[PDB]
Amino acid sequence: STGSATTTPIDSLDDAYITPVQIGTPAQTLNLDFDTGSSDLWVFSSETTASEVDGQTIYTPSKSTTAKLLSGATWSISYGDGSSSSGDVYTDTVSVGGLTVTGQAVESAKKVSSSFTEDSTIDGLLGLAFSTLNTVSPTQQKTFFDNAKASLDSPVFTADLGYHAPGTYNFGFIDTTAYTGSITYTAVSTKQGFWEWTSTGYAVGSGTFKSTSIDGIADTGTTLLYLPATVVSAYWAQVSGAKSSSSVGGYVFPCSATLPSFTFGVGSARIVIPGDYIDFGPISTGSSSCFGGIQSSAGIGINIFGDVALKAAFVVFNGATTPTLGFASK
Repeated sequence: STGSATTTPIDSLDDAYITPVQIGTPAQTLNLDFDTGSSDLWVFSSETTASEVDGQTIYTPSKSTTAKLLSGATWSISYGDGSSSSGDVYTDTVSVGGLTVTGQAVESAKKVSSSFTEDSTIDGLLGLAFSTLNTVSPTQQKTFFDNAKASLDSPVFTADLGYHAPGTYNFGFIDTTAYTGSITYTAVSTKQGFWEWTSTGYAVGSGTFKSTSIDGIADTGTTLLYLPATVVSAYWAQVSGAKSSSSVGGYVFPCSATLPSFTFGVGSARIVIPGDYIDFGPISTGSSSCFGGIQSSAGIGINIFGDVALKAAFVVFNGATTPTLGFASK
């Protein structure tokens, strides 16, 4: 089997991407944030505290003839951005772009933190990291990809995120029309539960490539590119007036600037992020200070190849017995 679904930016900055997902019988369609940095499929629901729901579409398990309470199971998750959610668990039928999994754990939120309530466009998350990170207790549950893998034509999914435009998540096949050149594959460590890999270096604009190993994660659920402070300083030093602002929480730059591109290495290959992809607009409405799309990872503990990086590439998440990642230009 295969599946193919379009993913759409939630706003004009590409702060996140939502993908329609069918849950239950008859289908209830919710727009979920596909997140290769986590491993829970959770949804706003009929059980979510009413004051914490503000415009989202909810899953109502009592209206699904295939929903079954997973007795005794609870879940609770906290994300790197400080947000969180928790609740109980049903199993139900879940379909993405024509690919159907029966018995998928659908984690129903009883509580969500303020940032989720405040984002009316995201109805939940669909985790695509390794199932060892799934938070369901006392019986850990598998991701949608893990449940579907055996049935797929090939045990892979691909992320093709658009810049200020829709893109595609495919399951079970590699669309050879969606990229240019060849796909360069690189080794993955699953030791932390992430799609964790080592970039071979970077360049800023037209500058020379610096060969240096950068361990990080391919994370569709993170908006920006988070890299070591040395790398980030080298980037922003090429933008007149750019500075790190503690009060804003990262590098900002004059909105009048033309940003240089940023290149990252995948083995001997190179992925070029155009400068425009690094502009996240005014820090506040009307400001002439703009927020940068490349930021320091120094306070995280891990480097994150988030959407800013991934959207410049066609990315293969290869879930073979030994997982690997593939990157192609497009």
